[PDB]
Amino acid sequence: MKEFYLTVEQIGDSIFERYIDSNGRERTREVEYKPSLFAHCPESQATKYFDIYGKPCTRKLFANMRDASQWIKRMEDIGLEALGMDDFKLAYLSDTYNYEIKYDHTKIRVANFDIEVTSPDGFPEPSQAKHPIDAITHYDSIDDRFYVFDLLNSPYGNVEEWSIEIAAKLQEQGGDEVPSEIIDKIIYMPFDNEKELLMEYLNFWQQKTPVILTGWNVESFAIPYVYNRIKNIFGESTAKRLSPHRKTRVKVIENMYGSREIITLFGISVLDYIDLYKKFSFTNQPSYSLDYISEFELNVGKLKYDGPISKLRESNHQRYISYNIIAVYRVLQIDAKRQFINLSLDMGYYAKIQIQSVFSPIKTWDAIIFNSLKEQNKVIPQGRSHPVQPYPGAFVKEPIPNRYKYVMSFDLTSLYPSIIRQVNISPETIAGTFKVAPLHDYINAVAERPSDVYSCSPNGMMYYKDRDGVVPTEITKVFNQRKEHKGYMLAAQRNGEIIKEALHNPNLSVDEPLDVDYRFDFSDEIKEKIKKLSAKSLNEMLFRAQRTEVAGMTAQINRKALINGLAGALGNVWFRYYDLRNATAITTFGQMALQWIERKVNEYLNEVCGTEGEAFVLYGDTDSIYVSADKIIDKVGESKFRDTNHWVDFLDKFARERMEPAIDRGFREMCEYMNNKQHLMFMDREAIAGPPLGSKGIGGFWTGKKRYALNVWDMEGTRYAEPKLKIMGLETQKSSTPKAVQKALKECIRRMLQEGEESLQEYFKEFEKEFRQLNYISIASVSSANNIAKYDVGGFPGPKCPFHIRGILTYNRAIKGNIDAPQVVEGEKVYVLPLREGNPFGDKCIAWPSGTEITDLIKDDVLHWMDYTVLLEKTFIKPLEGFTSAAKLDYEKKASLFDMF
DNA sequence: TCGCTAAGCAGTCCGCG
DNA sequence: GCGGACTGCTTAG
Ligand SMILES: Nc1ccn([C@H]2C[C@H](O)[C@@H](COP(=O)(O)OP(=O)(O)OP(=O)(O)O)O2)c(=O)n1
Ligand SMILES: [Ca+2]
Ligand SMILES: [Ca+2]
Ligand SMILES: [Ca+2]
Ligand SMILES: [Ca+2]
Ligand SMILES: [Ca+2]
Repeated sequence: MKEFYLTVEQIGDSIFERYIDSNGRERTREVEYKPSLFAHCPESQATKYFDIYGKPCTRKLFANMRDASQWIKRMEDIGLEALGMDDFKLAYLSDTYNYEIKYDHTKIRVANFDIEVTSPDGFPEPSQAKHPIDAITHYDSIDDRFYVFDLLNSPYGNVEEWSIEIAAKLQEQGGDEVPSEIIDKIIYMPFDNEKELLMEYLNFWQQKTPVILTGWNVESFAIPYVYNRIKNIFGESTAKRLSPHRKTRVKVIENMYGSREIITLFGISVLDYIDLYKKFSFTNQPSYSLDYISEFELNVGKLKYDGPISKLRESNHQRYISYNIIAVYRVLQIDAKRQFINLSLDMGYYAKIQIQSVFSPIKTWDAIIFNSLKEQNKVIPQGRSHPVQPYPGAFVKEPIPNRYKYVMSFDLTSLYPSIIRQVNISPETIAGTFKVAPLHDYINAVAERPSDVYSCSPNGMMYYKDRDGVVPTEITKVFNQRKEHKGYMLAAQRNGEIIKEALHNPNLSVDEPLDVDYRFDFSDEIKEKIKKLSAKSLNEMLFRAQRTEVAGMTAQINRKALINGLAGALGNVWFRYYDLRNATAITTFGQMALQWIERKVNEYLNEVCGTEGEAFVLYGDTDSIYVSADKIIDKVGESKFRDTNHWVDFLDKFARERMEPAIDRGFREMCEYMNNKQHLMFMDREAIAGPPLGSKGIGGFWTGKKRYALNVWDMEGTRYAEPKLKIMGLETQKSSTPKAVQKALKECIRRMLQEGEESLQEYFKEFEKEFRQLNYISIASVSSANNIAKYDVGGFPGPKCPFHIRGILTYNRAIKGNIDAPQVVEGEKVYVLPLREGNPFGDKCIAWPSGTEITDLIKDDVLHWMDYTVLLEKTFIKPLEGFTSAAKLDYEKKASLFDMF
């Protein structure tokens, strides 16, 4: 096989590399790598190395990496550019793996672990590690085994061995319901004392040294706790055995308002799953506890136990160990679904970076661009310091707040990467500048043509047309990979809809789900067989279709995230190719594009309708426009349509056959106007929306910018079995909105869009009447909690104290003198509830850690004093008032003359 | 929360005769 | 009460 790296590190003048050799074996080596860097040189000096601007360079080969680093410093001292890859491990990877890396995940040791620490006096601080580690579960991907290290004797209690038999049993049999499919994969090791547990764990670690190390909060908790605990008991040299090169470093992670410490383990790639999830999932969650995320992702119930976690080991050690094992498995289950590890490996190996660098788009693109340029013997420029300066972004049209009955949306494909490729935007393709007219003059095609030679953006920039820049070349490669995965995602989605349709008529028979590839549209044969299947087989197929869609989503959305990240990195001062001229060339071109095409669509539709100056485009944001289709529908007349699907087909055909060709013509003219290198403004129909035929539904509404709701029948070619609400920006979409309130507001919107005013009034009356019965957690607001200390003046709110922070201060007073009570953690999320006048907490609200029940110490009082009235007005009534006012609708029936009978 | 801009709403403080 | 200046937070893209 082709060899591939696992990890790479620089330690002084040595590169330490763990890799898979040509026989599939894991190896380690120390290489005394001599790096090269570059200086500009005279024309007369014949060279094969040129900087990105075509200026000649001489290569300087250093005796060692420290010499190269010293040279960089001296060049700064002199005031001359030191060119080349200054991150020597990336240069090493480039030299050692000079080909597209083909990797084999089955040879990469992926370790998933979780530790337990019993702590009487509150949260066990990983920098102190003052409490024994009493359980470790460590899953190894190569062995496919869960290794359980169980401490039976502790100063906090001696316990009996954990029983796998009881663990397997149902909760209803007194068991722990450890999933049967992992029961045979558990390797249980009880220990008489902590020292032998930890020593054996290190020997195990040495035999089975993780390459990728993950779990939940492993970087912020488990890793530093294990390191520091071993350090405290045995000394530093023993703790450093967690590194295959015996090198570790305390790394201080700084933010706006403080800092924290993590432990860097040289020769290991830590990908904490909580951070992979935050980066790659595109969710914003009210809580990031593993129980909360597992419930959300997997629909598995919360792990239930009695008493506080600090007494679980002594009261129920059996459950304590079982829950440690389940915790590790939950993460593997999330990954089986989301496939973020697979994604990280794909991106890391593509860029030729340390796998953990996937968290940094700057580092990822730096390595991609470096490798690409190196292929042509070109030399990368030195990074420079730049002051942070704001720059303009996208255009967002101000909508007229209203109901909108029939709506068709159109969307530019991968806008910013397409702009980059179209205009040819790159550090080395800058050709010069032209005199800019106001943007509106370009939008209306009245400004002078920028250039007859170069490719232009309306910010005043001109670019070469003879050859692609490195940024367009490399962005195109990832754009093209994404396209394939988006295709699989959309096919799986369409396939899902076929199964949902068939589920209306399940057959009374015993059968199996079909063995099919959900990444490809079902053939007619598969479709025939589906129509004959039972509900059991159909639901199983639906689950699989949906899992395939998720896999496609992960692969495609994060590839999109990376290429959009390149556009954004051009405006980050730490990027090697930072240039506000280029960053702004992209965004300003985007503003023109959207407003240019708005004008073109209005002009086209006014022509077909035989009108003048009517606004068909009701809204736009960045890369999309929303077109009112009422007049198109009315031109044939609603009576002419057999059903909803009939007018959806008609609008689908109108968009594809009439509007898209008109949009294309409009954008080709714009390309010529800007003299761009290649026309790549591809704007396709996105959504078709409206009320069910013959209903009183309003179809859609806008309240303002980035705030709207549509009843959608077709999205990007997916024809839904049932209409889907597309709600953007409204309170139903915000993690801050109470769970039950999101749900109620969503149903109010559904009724508005699908059924009309009377249906809405019916539901509102019932909700208002019954909501006081809702569970307190379901009606609590959520907020991130920053700067708690800043606003804390002797336990009371300081000037300008935010509402959620006030609530935390209230909580803190109420739990004062309890080392046991859960503490609110700076920077994390809290639930927030309002309190009625004259309550014993002495303030108008209380807040406690999100994803948890409030402590029993005060729960009864909180429930008794909760202000339901304030809760309802603020979270439900006020947003609903916004929705209905915009839609020109009433949520309460107004009095009429009919009331007199 | 270690790892692009536009823009919405909640809440504080205080003016507005 | 509402709105503007301001902080804080969370969206859409
Ligand atoms: N983090 C982000 C997100 C978006 N955008 C900009 C660039 C995008 O091109 C544009 C629209 O983003 P979308 O994700 O809505 O869709 P794209 O057009 O990028 O991709 P698709 O091909 O899915 O339409 O907004 C950005 O600069 N940075
Ligand atoms: Ca735990
Ligand atoms: Ca788009
Ligand atoms: Ca599209
Ligand atoms: Ca059937
Ligand atoms: Ca869009």
